[PDB]
Amino acid sequence: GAMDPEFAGGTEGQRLTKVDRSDDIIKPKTVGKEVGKAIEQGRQKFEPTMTQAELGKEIGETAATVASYERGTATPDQNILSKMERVLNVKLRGANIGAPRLGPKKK
Repeated sequence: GAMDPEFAGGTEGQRLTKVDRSDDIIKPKTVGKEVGKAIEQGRQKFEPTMTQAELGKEIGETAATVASYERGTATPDQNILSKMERVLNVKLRGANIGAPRLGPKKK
């Protein structure tokens, strides 16, 4: 017997990469003592000094919220702390508390 198949050609491309989204760390724990202290001290490191009302305004919270946060307990909504410290490039986690630590750049 015999067989004579055909020939073909093609050129496909266009590849796209995607990043995963895993951020569901449900941990019922207060903001933290050092965290609260660093919150005030880190906000005062602004120009000239970021007050409670101002920080609250920008983060979408009230003045009492910020005042309660510096206390070291105000029910930490991950989304809140995220903006609080990122606006001034500091992190309240690790050993370099109150300093930029994997905040603006996680390198």
